[PDB]
Amino acid sequence: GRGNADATFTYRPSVPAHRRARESPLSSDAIFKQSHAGLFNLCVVVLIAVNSRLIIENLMKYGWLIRTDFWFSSRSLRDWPLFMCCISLSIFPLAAFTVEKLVLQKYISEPVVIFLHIIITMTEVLYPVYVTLRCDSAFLSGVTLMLLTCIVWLKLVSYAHTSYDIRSLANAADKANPEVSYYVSLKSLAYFMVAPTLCYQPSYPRSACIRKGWVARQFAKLVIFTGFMGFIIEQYINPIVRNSKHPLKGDLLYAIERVLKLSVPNLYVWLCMFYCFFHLWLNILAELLCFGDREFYKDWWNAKSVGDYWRMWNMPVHKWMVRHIYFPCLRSKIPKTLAIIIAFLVSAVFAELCIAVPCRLFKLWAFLGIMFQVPLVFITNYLQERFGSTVGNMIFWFIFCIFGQPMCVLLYYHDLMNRKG
Amino acid sequence: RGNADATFTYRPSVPAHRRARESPLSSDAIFKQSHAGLFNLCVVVLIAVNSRLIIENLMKYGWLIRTDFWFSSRSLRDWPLFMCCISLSIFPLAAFTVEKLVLQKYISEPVVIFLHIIITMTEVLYPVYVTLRCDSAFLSGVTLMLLTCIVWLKLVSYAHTSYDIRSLANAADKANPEVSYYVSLKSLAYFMVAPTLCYQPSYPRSACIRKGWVARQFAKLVIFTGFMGFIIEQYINPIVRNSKHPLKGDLLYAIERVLKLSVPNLYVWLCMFYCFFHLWLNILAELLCFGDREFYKDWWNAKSVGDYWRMWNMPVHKWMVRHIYFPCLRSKIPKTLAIIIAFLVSAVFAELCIAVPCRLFKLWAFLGIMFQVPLVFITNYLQERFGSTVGNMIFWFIFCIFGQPMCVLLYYHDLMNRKG
Ligand SMILES: CCCCCCCC/C=C\CCCCCCCC(=O)SCCNC(=O)CCNC(=O)[C@H](O)C(C)(C)COP(=O)(O)OP(=O)(O)OC[C@H]1O[C@@H](n2cnc3c(N)ncnc32)[C@H](O)[C@@H]1OP(=O)(O)O
Ligand SMILES: CCCCCCCC/C=C\CCCCCCCC(=O)OCC(COC(=O)CCCCCCC/C=C\CCCCCCCC)OC(=O)CCCCCCC/C=C\CCCCCCCC
Ligand SMILES: CC(C)(COP(=O)(O)OP(=O)(O)OC[C@H]1O[C@@H](n2cnc3c(N)ncnc32)[C@H](O)[C@@H]1OP(=O)(O)O)[C@@H](O)C(=O)NCCC(=O)NCCS
Ligand SMILES: CCCCCCCC/C=C\CCCCCCCC(=O)OC[C@H](CO)OC(=O)CCCCCCC/C=C\CCCCCCCC
Ligand SMILES: CCCCCCCC/C=C\CCCCCCCC(=O)OC[C@H](CO)OC(=O)CCCCCCC/C=C\CCCCCCCC
Ligand SMILES: CCCCCCCC/C=C\CCCCCCCC(=O)OC[C@H](CO)OC(=O)CCCCCCC/C=C\CCCCCCCC
Ligand SMILES: CCCCCCCC/C=C\CCCCCCCC(=O)OC[C@H](CO)OC(=O)CCCCCCC/C=C\CCCCCCCC
Ligand SMILES: CCCCCCCCCCCCCCCC(=O)OC[C@H](COP(=O)(O)O)OC(=O)CCCCCCCCCCCCCCC
Ligand SMILES: CCCCCCCCCCCCCCCC(=O)OC[C@H](COP(=O)(O)O)OC(=O)CCCCCCCCCCCCCCC
Ligand SMILES: CCCCCCCC/C=C\CCCCCCCC(=O)O
Ligand SMILES: CCCCCCCC/C=C\CCCCCCCC(=O)O
Ligand SMILES: CCCCCCCC/C=C\CCCCCCCC(=O)O
Ligand SMILES: CCCCCCCC/C=C\CCCCCCCC(=O)O
Ligand SMILES: CCCCCCCC/C=C\CCCCCCCC(=O)O
Ligand SMILES: CCCCCCCC/C=C\CCCCCCCC(=O)O
Ligand SMILES: CCCCCCCC/C=C\CCCCCCCC(=O)O
Ligand SMILES: CCCCCCCC/C=C\CCCCCCCC(=O)O
Ligand SMILES: CCCCCCCC/C=C\CCCCCCCC(=O)O
Repeated sequence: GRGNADATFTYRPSVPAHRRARESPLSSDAIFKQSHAGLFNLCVVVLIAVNSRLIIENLMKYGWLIRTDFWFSSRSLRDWPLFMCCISLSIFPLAAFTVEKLVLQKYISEPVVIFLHIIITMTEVLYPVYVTLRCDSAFLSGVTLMLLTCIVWLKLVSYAHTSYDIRSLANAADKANPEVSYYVSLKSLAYFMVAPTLCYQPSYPRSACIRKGWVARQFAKLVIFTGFMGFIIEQYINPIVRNSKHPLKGDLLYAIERVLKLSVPNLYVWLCMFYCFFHLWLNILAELLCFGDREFYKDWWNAKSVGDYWRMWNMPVHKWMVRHIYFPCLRSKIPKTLAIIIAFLVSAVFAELCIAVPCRLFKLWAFLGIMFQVPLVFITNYLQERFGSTVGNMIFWFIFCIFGQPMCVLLYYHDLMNRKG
Repeated sequence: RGNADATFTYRPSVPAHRRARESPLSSDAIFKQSHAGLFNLCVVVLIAVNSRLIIENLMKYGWLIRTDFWFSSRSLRDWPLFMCCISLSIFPLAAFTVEKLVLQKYISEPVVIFLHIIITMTEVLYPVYVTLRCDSAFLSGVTLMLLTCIVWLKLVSYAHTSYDIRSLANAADKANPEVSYYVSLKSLAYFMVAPTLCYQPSYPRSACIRKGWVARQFAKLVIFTGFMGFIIEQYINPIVRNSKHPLKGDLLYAIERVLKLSVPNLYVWLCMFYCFFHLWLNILAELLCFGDREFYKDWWNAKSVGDYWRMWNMPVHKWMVRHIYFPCLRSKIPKTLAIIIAFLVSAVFAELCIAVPCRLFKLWAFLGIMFQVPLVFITNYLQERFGSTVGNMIFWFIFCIFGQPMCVLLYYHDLMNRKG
């Protein structure tokens, strides 16, 4: 035919076929200086075949498990006592604003301000916890209420500390510009409480305008990916978790097989959760509010260790811990390792709150898992220095996406089922 | 930052937002740097999936390895076949006798083609009758039929190359070399055991024989052959035993069985290539001091099916180019019919190798080799349309996930259907 090789002018069989002594491939170091694209294309083809076999085997065993009443039903008893609390979480920054105005005119002293701030933040933590504990609602409503409570707590602590620092620099060094209009101050606080950031500033860099078609397109992608995530949770995660036993009570091999079976759709749900929250929703929120800065994350998938992942997975939380926990501890002559223990302790307490308060279980799995990250940072740093970056990134994937999250899902689900009966 | 080290402390009055930036996935300037974490994620998911398959098979079945699966009461199969493998040696000596009988001007030139036809058909038909008469295992008859194909390719190559040298020497009318009978017999004897299919009076030679190198390659050959036996016994056998015919049951069940079987089948095929085409041929070339050792190329980077067929097996490719392609081109046969002739020879010999030990007459392997001609024409077009990556992926999907497990299931269930 056409031919993608040497020309077709005939040489006779009396002409020899062997004239030079060569050497076979994979028997010399010259094979390493060549691109082997097919060896990764083979892995991609094997992955597609494996996932296709899993889909066909799950469909043959179970069938269509999708129901119209699984996610959103007519049980609206969960809605009204907690969503009202969601609106009732907006009275705590205004109270804080009143305290700040009380120190702006010379009416009260500084320790009274710190004591009042502790009262407002503590009441803000304790009241939704009591509301969620007294009622009986779904998991999702409680998770949403706890996440909003944690975000409002971080904003209040950041606003109070940054306002004290601005007041302390404006009173000590040089006194200028006294008594700025209450409406501009209320507008800045109200703008900060809805913006996609956790650090308070009086003003922020802005963008051009609102692109309505862009916001509509990102919203359409967000609803499609959320529906895809719900389908993967209902059709694939639910059979595996119903058909298991407790991992700490039973055979070891059976528990390892259940964790390895749960590892793949959990990883898919994790990537979809990151793309839905940290990319789509924050950009839609920034576009509506004309928020200029949009560095909400970095390339965390190229992490060379556990500490690399914790440095680049979440930009607002990392900037909040650097500004409000790490640097005040460093200024007070405390060592570095104590600062990493205090920061991970704050993270472990709030993660334990968000997971355990809807579940109504005092099992400290999530607390121990966040608190175990402190020796893991040093161990993966030593391993990455000794062995390289590829082996460090593989150790990070094995620890995070293969072992930890399915084990947490199985422990919390089975503890909840043992609580109910 | 990088490892563990602090930074001086700033203050919260300093703003943390001073520039208006965009997200990493909001721009097309994201592929400039290396995203090595995705490749590592694919490797980690593959290792986890393989470990789950090993643990699930071990929990379901247990240890299935037996001490008498391969070598147990083999004297009924070893005595007639291995003797027939020694009996194949008289077929070069006949052809050599015919060459000497035309070299001394005792018989004419049309008689030698007829005599070569009698020698080649007798050499093919005698092991077929010996394999079909006395009952034996599959692995003892596969070896005999593969030596029946290799000795037929060497005899056809020797006859054609000898005729071409004689036809060249006839038109010159001068003969200064005078090769003795011992030297010609030594050349033919060296050709029959060398790792090549193309006849030459002499070849480039190697320096010497390295004993430690031969011992190391032989040790690797024993370890990898044992690994192949363990994969076939422990994993391929329970999948193949608990299944049905692919055109008898439900379609979803058949697709699930082929996709289940396709993962250890790939390991057996790559291990088979590494054991034969790399280890054994180099050991044979080292013991025989054979210089040329390019027995293959990098076929795993092929962008189409025709690319794979061009670089999977160097002796068979040189034999098809020298003995089937260029004589067809010299005789004004069209270029699209020589491909059909070459694939026809390969399909007949492949169908013979799978069907004579199995004792079945079903053309699964024959039609599979003969379907590669429209596959070559389609994949060249898809390669030109969509690129080398898509072409290589189509090659991997067609060969490793669909063709070979379906062929294994069809031949097994047809064999079990015959035996009852
Ligand atoms: C719609 C799809 C649906 C799904 C799919 C359904 C069907 C699936 C079916 C099945 C899947 C599985 C398939 C098998 C898997 C296992 C394989 C094994 O390893 S098992 C061992 C058994 N195999 C054998 O017994 C064969 C042995 N035969 C050969 O290896 C030969 O080499 C053969 C017949 C393949 C001939 O091919 P050449 O490439 O070696 O040689 P030439 O035909 O002479 O030339 C081809 C090309 O060579 C170049 N060429 C031409 N002249 C050249 C020259 N002088 N020098 C170099 N190259 C030259 C040109 O590119 C030419 O192109 P131009 O085909 O005409 O388009
Ligand atoms: C809601 C409204 C909020 C607005 C608030 C106002 C301003 C915002 C303010 C400030 C900026 C915010 C940033 C600050 C903090 C936030 C980040 C945060 O806190 O969490 C984020 C995320 C994280 O979840 C994870 O699990 C990942 C954790 C990482 C892995 C950890 C585990 C592994 C560890 C160890 C391994 C174990 C090894 C041990 C030993 C081994 C042996 C050695 O959770 C979600 O929220 C995702 C939810 C899922 C997606 C739902 C849909 C998403 C779309 C929309 C929702 C709204 C749509 C409205 C549409 C209306 C019309 C329809
Ligand atoms: C706590 C968190 C900030 C991680 O950071 P951390 O290591 O604990 O503490 P810091 O942010 O103060 O320091 C991070 C690193 O940056 C380094 N660093 C120091 N100064 C820095 C600076 N100016 N900028 C950036 N990094 C800096 C630190 O040395 C540290 O490396 P180290 O850990 O070896 O000390 C945060 O990303 C986190 O872990 N959150 C968890 C939230 C969570 O678990 N929620 C539930 C999930 S389901
Ligand atoms: C990333 C790699 C995988 C991507 C490839 C996905 C395609 C592979 C193929 C095939 C499925 C083949 C079966 C076709 C469906 C009809 C079978 C039938 O006639 O039976 C009747 C029965 C009666 O009920 O069913 C139905 O009507 C059909 C309902 C089921 C459709 C589900 C399709 C969703 C597929 C993929 C989702 C993507 C996420 C992957 C998650 C993987 C987790 C393990
Ligand atoms: C650390 C990185 C590797 C990541 C792979 C995931 C490993 C998960 C599994 C298992 C460890 C199992 C060994 C613990 C033994 C104690 C359990 C017990 O008490 O009972 C023993 C039981 C008798 O009842 O069984 C046995 O005696 C031996 C069990 C053998 C199973 C080993 C298979 C899984 C481990 C590794 C596979 C790695 C190869 C993958 C290569 C793929 C390349 C693409
Ligand atoms: C005894 C007198 C008779 C006359 C002389 C006999 C010698 C004739 C032959 C041969 C030397 C071979 C030279 C030709 C090179 C081209 C080979 C070829 O073109 O054939 C390719 C083949 C079929 O197409 O491709 C395959 O896939 C084969 C897959 C087999 C993999 C099985 C793993 C074990 C590998 C090798 C056997 C172990 C060595 C023996 C050691 C044990 C000693 C008792
Ligand atoms: C002169 C000597 C010749 C040497 C020839 C052979 C050398 C290499 C050989 C063989 C295979 C051995 C590898 C396994 C190690 C022995 C296991 C053992 O100690 O004895 C079994 C014991 C009772 O005796 O207990 C058990 O059964 C539990 C252990 C089973 C472990 C299986 C590990 C499989 C590893 C990789 C397979 C990768 C393929 C995955 C494909 C999945 C597709 C479905
Ligand atoms: C009991 C928990 C309290 C939670 C927080 C309460 C509200 C905080 C509001 C702060 C407002 C400014 C106050 C005065 C600032 C000052 O004098 O000056 C600023 C100082 C540090 O002074 P320097 O900057 O001079 O070193 O800030 C701090 O000491 C803390 C800053 C805010 C971060 C609080 C984080 C809370 C969680 C702590 C770890 C976990 C709990 C540990 C105990 C069990
Ligand atoms: C149109 C249909 C053609 C046949 C199709 C089926 C072919 C099956 C495979 C066998 C033939 C392979 C090629 C052999 C010929 C060649 O290389 O070459 C055939 C040659 C080529 O001559 P040129 O080089 O001058 O073109 O034709 C000749 O007349 C020269 C004399 C050759 C004498 C020795 C031939 C080989 C002897 C042993 C095998 C005999 C035939 C067995 C047939 C079953
Ligand atoms: C079904 C009870 C809750 C199960 C645990 C859920 C834990 C939170 C994780 C993901 C839930 C949010 C993403 C999926 C929502 C899909 C909604 C929908 O498809 O309509
Ligand atoms: C409403 C009736 C059914 C209730 C049980 C629903 C299933 C609960 C089981 C598992 C939920 C898993 C939630 C998502 C896990 C991934 C989270 C992550 O990766 O961070
Ligand atoms: C023999 C050892 C048994 C170990 C039992 C406990 C295993 C670890 C359980 C949970 C680890 C933490 C889970 C992931 C981090 C916390 C939860 C989260 O934020 O998603
Ligand atoms: C009202 C209860 C109905 C039944 C339970 C439905 C809720 C599912 C609850 C817990 C499952 C998941 C908890 C563990 C989450 C860990 C997140 C992660 O994987 O990182
Ligand atoms: C069709 C395949 C071609 C032939 C390949 C098989 C060769 C068989 C020879 C030896 C296999 C021995 C199997 C050893 C199993 C593992 C033993 C062990 O683990 O102790
Ligand atoms: C029936 C006797 C006992 C069972 C013996 C084994 C049965 C399995 C049958 C066929 C599987 C052959 C596996 C290897 C074939 C080559 C794979 C390949 O070409 O890629
Ligand atoms: C010692 C050799 C072992 C070989 C094991 C092979 C397993 C598969 C069995 C039969 C497939 C035969 C394929 C024949 C290919 C072409 C033969 C040829 O033309 O030389
Ligand atoms: C899409 C369904 C198509 C069904 C087709 C059924 C026909 C099966 C024919 C060929 C299958 C594979 C045979 C080729 C592999 C050859 C192996 C070898 O040469 O040794
Ligand atoms: C008494 C002996 C009974 C039979 C022994 C075991 C036979 C296994 C043989 C045949 C099944 C097919 C083998 C592989 C052929 C297809 C090769 C391929 O597709 O590449």
